Amino acid sequence: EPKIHYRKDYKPSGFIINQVTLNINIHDQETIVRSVLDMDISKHNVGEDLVFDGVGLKINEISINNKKLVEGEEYTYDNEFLTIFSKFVPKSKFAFSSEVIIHPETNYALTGLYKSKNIIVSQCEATGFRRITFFIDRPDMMAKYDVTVTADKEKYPVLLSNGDKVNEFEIPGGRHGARFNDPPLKPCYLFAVVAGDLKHLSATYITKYTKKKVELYVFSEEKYVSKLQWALECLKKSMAFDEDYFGLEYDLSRLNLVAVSDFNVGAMENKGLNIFNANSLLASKKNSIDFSYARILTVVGHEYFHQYTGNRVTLRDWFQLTLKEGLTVHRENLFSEEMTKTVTTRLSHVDLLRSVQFLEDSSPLSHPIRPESYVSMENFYTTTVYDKGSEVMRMYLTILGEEYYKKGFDIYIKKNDGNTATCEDFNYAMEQAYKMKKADNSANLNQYLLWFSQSGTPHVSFKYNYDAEKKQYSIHVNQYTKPDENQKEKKPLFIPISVGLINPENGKEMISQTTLELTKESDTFVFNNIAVKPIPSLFRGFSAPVYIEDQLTDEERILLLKYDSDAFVRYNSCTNIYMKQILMNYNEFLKAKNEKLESFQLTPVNAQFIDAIKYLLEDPHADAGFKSYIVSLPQDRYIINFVSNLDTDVLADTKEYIYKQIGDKLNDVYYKMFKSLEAKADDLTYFNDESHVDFDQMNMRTLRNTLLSLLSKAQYPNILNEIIEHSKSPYPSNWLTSLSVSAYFDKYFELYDKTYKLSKDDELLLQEWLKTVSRSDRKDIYEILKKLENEVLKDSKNPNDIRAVYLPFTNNLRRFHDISGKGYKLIAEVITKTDKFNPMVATQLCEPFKLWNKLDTKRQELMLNEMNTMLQEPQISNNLKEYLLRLTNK
Ligand SMILES: O=C(CNc1cccc(F)c1)N[C@@H](C(=O)NO)c1ccc(Br)cc1
Ligand SMILES: [Mg+2]
Ligand SMILES: [Mg+2]
Ligand SMILES: [Zn+2]
Repeated sequence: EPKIHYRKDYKPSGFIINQVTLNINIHDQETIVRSVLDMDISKHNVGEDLVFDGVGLKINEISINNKKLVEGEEYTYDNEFLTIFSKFVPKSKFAFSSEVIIHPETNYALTGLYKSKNIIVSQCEATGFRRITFFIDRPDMMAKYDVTVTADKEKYPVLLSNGDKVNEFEIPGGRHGARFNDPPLKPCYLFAVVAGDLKHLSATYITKYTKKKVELYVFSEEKYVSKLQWALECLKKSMAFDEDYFGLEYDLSRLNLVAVSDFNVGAMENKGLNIFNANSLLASKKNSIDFSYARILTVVGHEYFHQYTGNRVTLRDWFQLTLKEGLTVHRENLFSEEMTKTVTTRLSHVDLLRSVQFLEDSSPLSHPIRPESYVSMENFYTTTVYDKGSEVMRMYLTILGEEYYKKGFDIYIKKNDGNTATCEDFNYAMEQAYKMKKADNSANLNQYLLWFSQSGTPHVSFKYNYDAEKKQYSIHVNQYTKPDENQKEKKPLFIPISVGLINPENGKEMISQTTLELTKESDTFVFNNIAVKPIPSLFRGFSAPVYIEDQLTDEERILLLKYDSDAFVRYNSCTNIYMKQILMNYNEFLKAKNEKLESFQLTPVNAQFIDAIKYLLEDPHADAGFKSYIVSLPQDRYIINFVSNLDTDVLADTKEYIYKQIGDKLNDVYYKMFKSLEAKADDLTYFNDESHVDFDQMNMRTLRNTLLSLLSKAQYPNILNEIIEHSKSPYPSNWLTSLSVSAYFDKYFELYDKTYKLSKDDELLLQEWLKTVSRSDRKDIYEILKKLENEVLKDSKNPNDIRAVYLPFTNNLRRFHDISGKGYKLIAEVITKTDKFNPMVATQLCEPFKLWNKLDTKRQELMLNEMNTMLQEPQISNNLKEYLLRLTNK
């Protein structure tokens, strides 16, 4: 009886918690938590027992109105629920109090109160607050918080919680306390406490409209405080963006960001006290790869934007998760697009969605962005809820345009500020803007709500007609979502299709900006006074989260790739050319294998496509990040959505052939660009200025490192010389790339030892080194992973360490999917081992298995055997069991 929670079952509690008064006393062997809950009986009360969530708590005593309750007669506790029998529950306002013991030192699951290195830190979302003290641990129980933290002063000089610090005091025996009062109501998942020997950088921010001074503090352990500078700049940028785009100011006197080494995810938006995985807050040019800079910008931005979308407007219940996470990812994405000013930012989010999230949505794990049920709330945090949620949130902007979107968002904030909300509240606010935009009080967005309830990726397909005599162009559009286990019957969605029409003679735009509103299963959109047969530029900006079936020829796609104005359609046209090639070569390789052919033919790569790649690479005005995408084949996890029973060896052979076909024609171009890009890509002018971040320059390094990888796999003449020189670059993105691309040479372990020595004295850099080794294209990768286990990883319980060692390796198409199943067995062993102390990270480590039923039948069987073996572990967590049961359709 695992307990399934159903969305439709939501009901308000029969109780109210008005005030929380906490005393958290941190000692060497245990932490004592005293809590007084000022409570009341709600209008929904029907005489029920008072049931608190409380997981793993050691009760010293519990009381109601300062009378101790007697265990067994007046309450029972089973280590997960505290039940006070209703006859002992007061009928009016009452105080519930308790003193419990918890043990952050041994809390390796990193939820509740835990110790990360020498920092005590909390993580309460989603169900962590009940691991600190008793509570009705659900986001609609809004309360005021008065929190006192005490600790050894020498070990823990910096004490932080939500709200204003109202008192600091000394305590006999070398201890000290601080009291924080946070009067605004909040759900308990936004509570946080931090204690440690933290060092900070700080700044003052003056808000745009009210001219309020906000103190900004960024904290880390002392060793890494020099890595906080970029994060502080990102925070300032985030504040300014919400002010400028949304007209939203921060409301509190202070905002703290804190980095900790042990963290299950990226960061957490606790009010006034955002807590980060160190890998998403700390960077320096000497000790971080380039990706750290966009990561810190987006994660700092993301947690900041939660202050409105999640904190001030919060959730009624956890099924609304996408209302704060999809919306905050959308706000994050707008922010990062404006901050980076590169088209690759949007392309990178599409690239993530169509690989990772599309795979999830065609898997047995498929769910709508608002699921109907759950067992483990932690399994709800998914790329579907986050990234498809973000695309659903972004479609409102595409449909409404900026002006009316901003009006609708402001309606949402004004109407729900300080309250809980549901997805309907957001859709209602957008609907008001829709009415305004359409000048039609009857217009509604009722159909739009299916984006919240309908799982699965829509497929959108096209047919075209041009009447030259009439100058009349027609686009016939069809939408189809495959039935799945959530809906037998799928319904047509409100799909906005941003379109242009390119004149194939001169590459020019043929019509103004147009967004087709597809609301039926099919429609025909006609355009008059189209002087010449156009090439349609469909779903510009990737305007809906769908499979696009453009039915264009490769000649048409090539022309869009060269000449269209829209970065996404160019990238997608290139993607589609590659996919046609991959599917064709895959089937030719497969047939040869199946028929045991002694000889056979392969269809070559389209020569005009290769010419078009060359043309774009040689265009000095073209974006270097975009160029890096066009020379890269689509992600394996994008491809697998298009192949049944995918044989990973055959796919590996297919990609190799296509990369070789192209490199045989373009390697001299790749080499020449690799060399000519050096000066601007590796410019050291601002290497010691942590405020100066140039996303274009970083994209040129991406392009250089992509080209170097291509040339190294090709064994381009004397490229090992370039690899060795590149290992001497000051930039870790370069010298770690030199390690990875040296895999094809006898110098690999020389560079392995060199880069280890460069990486070993920075915690986060070492983790980047581990990832690079893990992802190295090495025939001896299994022996290398054993070396990492024995010599570096050891028995670390740090999630960054475990993820770094194992997850990149699972993208090794040839070796992770070794037909013996040894790679599946390896990851399953790591999952089961990790599950003993950290169920959430154990489920993250399951991610390679998400495509299990898409592989060839033997690998299906191998993966299924490992997950059935994992499901049979007597000690399996609820999180892992529920995940594997759903993934294996059991
Ligand atoms: O750090 C991230 C990265 N996103 C993310 C992570 C895991 C799965 C997934 F689909 C997306 N997410 C934060 C967040 O939303 N911070 O605001 C978060 C996630 C889970 C919980 Br429990 C609390 C917080
Ligand atoms: Mg305990
Ligand atoms: Mg199923
Ligand atoms: Zn979030």
